[PDB]
Order: sequence, then C-alpha cells, then structure tokens
Amino acid sequence: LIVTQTMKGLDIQKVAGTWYSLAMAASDISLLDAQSAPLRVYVEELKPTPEGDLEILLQKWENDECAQKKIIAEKTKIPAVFKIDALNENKVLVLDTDYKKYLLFCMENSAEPEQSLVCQCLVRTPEVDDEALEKFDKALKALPMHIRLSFN
Amino acid sequence: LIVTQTMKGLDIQKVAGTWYSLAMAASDISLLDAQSAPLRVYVEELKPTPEGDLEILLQKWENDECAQKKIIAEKTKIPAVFKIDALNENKVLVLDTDYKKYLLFCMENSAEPEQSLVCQCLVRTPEVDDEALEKFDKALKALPMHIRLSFN
Repeated sequence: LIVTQTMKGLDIQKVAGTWYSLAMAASDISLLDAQSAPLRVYVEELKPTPEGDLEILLQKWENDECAQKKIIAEKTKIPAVFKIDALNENKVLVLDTDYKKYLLFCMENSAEPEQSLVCQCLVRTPEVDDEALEKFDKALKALPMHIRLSFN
Repeated sequence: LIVTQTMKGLDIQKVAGTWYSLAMAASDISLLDAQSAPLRVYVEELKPTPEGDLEILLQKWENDECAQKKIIAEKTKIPAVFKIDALNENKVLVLDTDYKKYLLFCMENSAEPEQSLVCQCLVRTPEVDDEALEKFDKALKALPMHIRLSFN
C-alpha cells in the first residue's frame, strides 16, 4: 500500500467502541480459507490508548470454540498506520472511516514475500444499510484480492 | 434459478474436452470454506455421452491428496439442466458458454432449505484474457453470492 491509500486526518480516539466485521477480502485465498486461517479474525472492539496506540479485541475460532485475543497495534510516524511488533511483524492500515457507521482497514504481512494483505469492512451496528459494503468495494478495486467474503 | 437464466440452444456435444476452473462463488460461505468443502471441486474434463448425458471428471482434495471423482449428470426435460441422481440430489445448470473459450455453470442443492448454489467459471486454456471472468461477474450479479474465489 501507499500513503495516498490510507486515511488522512484520522483521529484514533473516535474509533473507540464496538464494531462488527461485515465483510473480508484477501490477496491470497489461503489467508482466509478455513476458520483456522491466521488472518481470519473478527473485530469485536477497538480501544485506543491515551498514548495513541490501538488495542484490538478480536474473536477467532479455536478448538471448536470462539477464542478472544487482544493485540496491541502501536502508532508509527505515519498516521493511520499501526504496527503489531510481535515476532512476526504485521501492520494495521486504516483506509477510511466516518467514525459513526463504518471503518475499513487492512492487515499486511511485511515479512512474507509479495504483498500479503487482508482487509475488513467494519460497521457500528448491523443496520440494513449498504454504504459500508459499497465503500469497501470502492477501496478494494485498486487492490488485487483473490477471495471475498460477506457475512449475512 | 429460472429457465430464463440458463442457456438457450446449448449443444452438449461441443463442451467435450478439458477445462480449468478459474473462479468459483457460492451463496453460502461454508459451501467453499476449507478444501474439505463438499462443493469445492475443480473440473478437469467434461465428457458428453451419445445419450446426451454429461460425464464430469473432477479433482478434489482428499487426505493430503488430489482425488479424482467421476460423476454423471443426466439430461432432463429442460435443456442446459442436468441431474445428478445420487442419494443427495444435485442439479447442474449451464448458464452460458461459447464452447471454445469459456463455460459458466452452477451446482444446486435442491434438498437443502433455501437456494444453496455454487457456481464456477471454466476456461479452455489459462490464456491471459478476462472475458470469462467478466461474463462470470455479469451472470453472478443477479444472484446472492456470499463468497467469491479467483485462482491465480
């Protein structure tokens, strides 16, 4: 990705609260194949820290169960871009959000060979409005996604 | 599906030969989730019979292997629609084909509750032309697909 593809003027504090993963897409099918997929996670809550970092509560399938995992995405010099400084480095990129209805973001695996990207369309409530899905579609047209999922 | 959504004037004998599954889509994510998916099969060859029936050679993942399975789709009173008269009945619907480059078809699970549909975009050769993918997209717009896959 590029800086021109991330959001400008993002205020991390306003994304706080609950979210629902409405749709996902990835540049490689295996990234989201069967539940056990490492990047196939569902965002449940975003908790910005007073430090400007981003705490992410996620639910993932684990042994017939729905396991909760909390990861911390650290701010970087680039706004809208956060780093999960784990053994395996991943970046969280915020593409766009209106704070009150939707949020679009991607997770990238820099270590991997070519661009390994997985993006999600999040919404505040399961309301019957498709502006979020439309925006998601708009932002994904520029990227080479090989798999696309939509939750009911 | 409806009769107006299937192909008119299809000549089953002309689809004979090898094909490659280029893209798939389904009305329900679970239908194509992880390799083990029952409708996640790759068409390798179509063999029409002198009787007008359709023999389909498919490859599917099975125990770390790529298993070959041959199914027979029997003609019905409706052209372009074939029935796999197994314990679990499934129908094969041919949406459109130009015989020499692409073929679009769906497999439906009538027994299941709501419409359980899985469609595929097949091509004769892996040539660098996207008319097949475009047509596939065009035909899927009318259907409610929740997952979409594209092979490299």
